[PDB]
Amino acid sequence: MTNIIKIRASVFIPMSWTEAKMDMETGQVIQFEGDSREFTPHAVNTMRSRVEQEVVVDFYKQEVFSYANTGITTEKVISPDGSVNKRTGKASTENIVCTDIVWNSGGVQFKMSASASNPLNVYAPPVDYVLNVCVKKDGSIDVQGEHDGFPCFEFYKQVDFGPFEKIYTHDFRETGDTAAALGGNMDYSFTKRL
Amino acid sequence: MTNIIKIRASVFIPMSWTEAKMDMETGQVIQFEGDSREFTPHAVNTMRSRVEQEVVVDFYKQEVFSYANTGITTEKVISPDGSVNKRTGKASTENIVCTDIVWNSGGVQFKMSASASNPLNVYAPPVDYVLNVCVKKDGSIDVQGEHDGFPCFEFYKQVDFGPFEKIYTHDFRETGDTAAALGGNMDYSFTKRL
Amino acid sequence: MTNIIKIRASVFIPMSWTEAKMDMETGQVIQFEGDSREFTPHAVNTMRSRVEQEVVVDFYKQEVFSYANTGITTEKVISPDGSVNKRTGKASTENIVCTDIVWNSGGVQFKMSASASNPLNVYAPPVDYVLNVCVKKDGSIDVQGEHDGFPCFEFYKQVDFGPFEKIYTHDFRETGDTAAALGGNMDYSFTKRL
Amino acid sequence: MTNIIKIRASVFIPMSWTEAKMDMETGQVIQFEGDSREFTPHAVNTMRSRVEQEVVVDFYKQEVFSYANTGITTEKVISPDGSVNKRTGKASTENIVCTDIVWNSGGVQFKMSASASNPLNVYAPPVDYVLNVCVKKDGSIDVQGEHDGFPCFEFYKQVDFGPFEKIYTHDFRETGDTAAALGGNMDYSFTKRL
Ligand SMILES: [Mg+2]
Ligand SMILES: [Mg+2]
Ligand SMILES: [Mg+2]
Ligand SMILES: [Mg+2]
Ligand SMILES: [Mg+2]
Ligand SMILES: [Mg+2]
Ligand SMILES: [Mg+2]
Ligand SMILES: [Mg+2]
Repeated sequence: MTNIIKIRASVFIPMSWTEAKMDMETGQVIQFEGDSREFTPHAVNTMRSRVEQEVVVDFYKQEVFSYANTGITTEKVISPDGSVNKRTGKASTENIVCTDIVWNSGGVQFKMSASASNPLNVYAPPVDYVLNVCVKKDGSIDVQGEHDGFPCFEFYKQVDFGPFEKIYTHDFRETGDTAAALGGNMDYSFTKRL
Repeated sequence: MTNIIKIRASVFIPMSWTEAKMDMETGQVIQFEGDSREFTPHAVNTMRSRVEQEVVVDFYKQEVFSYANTGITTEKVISPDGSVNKRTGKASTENIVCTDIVWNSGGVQFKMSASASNPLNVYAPPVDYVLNVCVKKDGSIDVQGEHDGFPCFEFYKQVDFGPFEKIYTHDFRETGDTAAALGGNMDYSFTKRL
Repeated sequence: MTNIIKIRASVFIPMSWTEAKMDMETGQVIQFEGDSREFTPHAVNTMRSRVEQEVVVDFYKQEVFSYANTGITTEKVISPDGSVNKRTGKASTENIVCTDIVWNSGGVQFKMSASASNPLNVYAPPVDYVLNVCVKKDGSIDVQGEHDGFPCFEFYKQVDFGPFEKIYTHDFRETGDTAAALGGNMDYSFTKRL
Repeated sequence: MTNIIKIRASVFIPMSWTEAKMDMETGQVIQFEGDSREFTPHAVNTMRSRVEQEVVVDFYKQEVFSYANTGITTEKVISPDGSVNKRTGKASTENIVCTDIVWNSGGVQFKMSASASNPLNVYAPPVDYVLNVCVKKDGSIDVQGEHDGFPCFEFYKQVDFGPFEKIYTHDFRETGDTAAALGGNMDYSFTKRL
C-alpha cells in the first residue's frame, strides 16, 4: 500500500558562531562555525548541520537503506597579533549507523545511532542520539529517542515522496541547555507515535 | 664493581595552576593544579608530578624492579560570581610500564613507557614518553628517548646510592611549546650517554 | 682626547601583550601591547620601548644633549561575544628629563629622570627611574640608579661611535616581579663604574 | 517660620562586595566591600556609605554647618591557593566640602562637592558629585546636581527635625552603568525643587 518511508535526523547549531573561548596560554580567542539556520527538513547535503542521517525503509524492495554525514567544522582563531585564521576539518562518519534491522510480517525495526565529535578540538565530548524506531507496513511509526541536551535536534518522517512531518525537535536555547550537555550521558529522551 | 643503578623519570607542570581557559559568554574560568616547583631529582612520593617512574637495575641480584605513579588531578572552576569549585581525580597507572627487559653478558636493556591521561576529561590526550635504556655492568648508560613537547620532563641516574646525575631535561617554557603538544605524536627525541 | 659619550636608557615589556585582566562586571578581558623583544641597545626610534632616553655628553663642544620618548600604548579589549577592540594613546614626555648638569675640571655630572603614565589606564601608576651619572673626561662613567621592579630596564654606554657596552639591566621575570611594582617607591637600586 | 533645614547626601554600593576582577599575572581574584544596604536616609554614622555629607542651614543663628565622611575601604584578595587577605584604608575627606555660601533676605545658596579616591589605589578615579542648592526661608529648596554614573546616589531634605524627603536618587543598576563611569566627567545631572 505504502512503499517508501524515510526517517531524517539532523543535529545543528543555529548561530553563526559558537560561544567564544579564550586560552590565556596562547592569547587566542576561538570559535567554531555554526549552521546559521532555523528548523527545517529541507537541509539535505546543504552542509548546514553537524550531523545528518536518513534511513529509508523500502517495502516494495524489502530493504533498509541508510545515509550518514557530518558537516564541516571551521575554527576561527583570532591571534594576539590581531590576525584571524580559519582551519577546516571534518568529523568521521564511522559512528553514524543504522543497526539491528529486524523484519516481521507487518513492518521492520532498527536503531539509528549517531556519535560525532569535533575533529579540531579533541577535548570536546561527542554529540550523541539513539532512536529505536519501529515502522509498520501501514505507514505509521513508533520512536524511542534519547539525545545529549545540546545543540538543536530535529527528526522527521516522509512517506511515499510526500510532504515532511515533524517527529520531534529539541531547541537548547529554549531549554536552558549548553555545550556542557554534550558530555555526560544522553540527558533527554522522548516517545512519539506518528 | 657497581651494584645498583636507578633511572628516574618525572613529568611536571612547574606553575601552581595551568594557564586559564575562559568561556566568554558565561565568564567561567577553568584551571588545573600544577606542581609549583622547578627541576629537581628529589621529588619522589611528593605528589609534585603528573607522572613519576623509577627503574632500578640490581646487578647483585640480577633483577630489575620498577615504581610508577601519577599525581592527583585538580580542576578549579571560578564562576562569574567568584564562587570557586574544585574536583579531584587520579589518573590510572596502568600504562606506566617497564617492558622488554633483556639480560645479556654486558648488562641489561629495557624500555620505559609512560602514558597518563586526564582522569577528569576522558577525551583529553595523554602525556607520553618512551625511554630505551641500556645499562652496563660498570654503570654506563645509553639512552634514546622521545616525549611530548608539554609539560616538563626530567630524567636522572643514580648509582650505588650516590648523588643524582642529570640525563636530560625538557622545559616547555624554553622551547615555546603548549598544552596542544600533548596530542599528536611525541615531538622531541634525544640521545644521551653517561 | 675622547670626544663624545652616550648613555641610553630603555624601559620595555618583552612580551607581545601584558597579561590579561578580567572584569566580572563588564565580562571583558583587557591587555596592553608589549614590545615583543629582548634586551638590545639597537632599539632607538623603533617604538619598541615604553620609555626611552639618550643623554649625550660632548667634550669637544662642552655641551649636554638629551633625547626622550615614549612608545604608543595600545589597549586591546575582548568582549563577552568575542569582538575585539583596540584603542590607542601616547604618554606625555614632559617628565623624561635630564637635569642638574654640573661641569668640573675633569668631566660632568647630571641626573636622568624618567616618569611615564599609561594614557589609557589612569589606574596605572607611572614607571619610574632616576640615574645619577658622572662622566669623566676620559670616557669612564660612574652611575647610580633606582627603578621600579617592573618591566625591564636596560642602560648602555657608547664611547666615540664605538661598540655599545652594557651598564645595567633589570629583568622582572628573573627577579619574580609584578606590574604592582609600578606603584609605591622605586623598588630596586644599583651603582656601576665602567 | 522655618529654622533648621538639612540636606543629606550619601554615595553607596548596595551589594556586599563589588564585582570580582581577576588578574592573570598573579591568579588573584579581588573584590571590595560594599555597604550591603538599600536606599535609606537613616544611615548617618553607620559606616554604610563610601561618601556621606550633611549641610545644615540654620536660619535662626544664620549659619551653615557641614559634616563630611568617607567609609572604610576593604579589599578582599583571594589567592590562587584559596587563602584570603584583607587590607583596609580610609579615603581622605579633604575634598568633601561646602562652599560659596551666599546669604540674602530670601534664604541662602551654597555648593556641595564631594570627590573621594580609593585609598589603596592612588591613581584610581574619584567618585564625584556637585550640588548647587538654594534654600529658602519658607523651607523650600532648589537643587541642580551633577554626579558620576556609579555607584548609587541618594539625596534628602529634612526641615525643623521633621521627617526626611527624597530629593533625588540614582541606582546604577536600573540605569546600566558600571565602575567605569567613575572616570572622566560627571555623566548624569538633575534638577529639583521641593
Ligand atoms: Mg555525548
Ligand atoms: Mg549528556
Ligand atoms: Mg606531541
Ligand atoms: Mg600524547
Ligand atoms: Mg613607580
Ligand atoms: Mg615601585
Ligand atoms: Mg569621577
Ligand atoms: Mg563619569
